[PDB]
Amino acid sequence: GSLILDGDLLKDKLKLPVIDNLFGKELLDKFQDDIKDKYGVDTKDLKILKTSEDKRFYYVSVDAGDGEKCKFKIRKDVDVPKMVGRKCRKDDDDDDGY
Repeated sequence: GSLILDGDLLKDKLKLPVIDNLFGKELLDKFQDDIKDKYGVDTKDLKILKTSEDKRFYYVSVDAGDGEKCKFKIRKDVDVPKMVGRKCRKDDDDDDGY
């Protein structure tokens, strides 16, 4: 589940640079069940590069250990009660959503 923004009440998101990887580790820790359910991943191994977000989504760039550096796309609870996806694709992406 998400619970990270009940019905999109985003007033205070980020006014800083890259958010602490700890915060992303917390995301991935809480959404671990989703990430593991959907994809089957361990978030404890996930090496966070850049914890951030945009609007109704979180974006946690991590090294998956697989060589891929995916930017976990945690759709906030703005609409869905879970994380929607994960913006992977290191060098050149195309999909806006995921």
